Amino acid sequence: HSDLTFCEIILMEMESHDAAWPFLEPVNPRLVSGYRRIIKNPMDFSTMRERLLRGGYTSSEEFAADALLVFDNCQTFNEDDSEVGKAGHIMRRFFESRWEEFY
Ligand SMILES: Cc1ncccc1N[C@H](C)CS(C)(=O)=O
Repeated sequence: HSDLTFCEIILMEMESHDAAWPFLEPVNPRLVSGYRRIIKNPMDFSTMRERLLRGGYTSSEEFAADALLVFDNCQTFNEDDSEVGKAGHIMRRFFESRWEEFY
């Protein structure tokens, strides 16, 4: 149980983070030229939240893979000095730090 209890804590903390604004909703491929072609597996916090709320995470490791996918996608599509990239680096360091705090 407490495995998925912490996932809720960490997800809510990412959701409310100052740097979370790029990752709150799915990227809109109609607005982001090239996104569909380059990113094979989109992921974002609201999709993780939908999946966490109706039970679809078997372990904490499934949840972490989705979190890391958000930031791997961010680094694949966005330059490191771009505004989305800088936000994603903050969010990625936040997630890894908070996740290791725990396990
Ligand atoms: C996470 C990400 N990655 C690549 C470009 C943009 C983004 N974030 C945007 C906020 C998504 S939007 C609303 O479609 O423009």
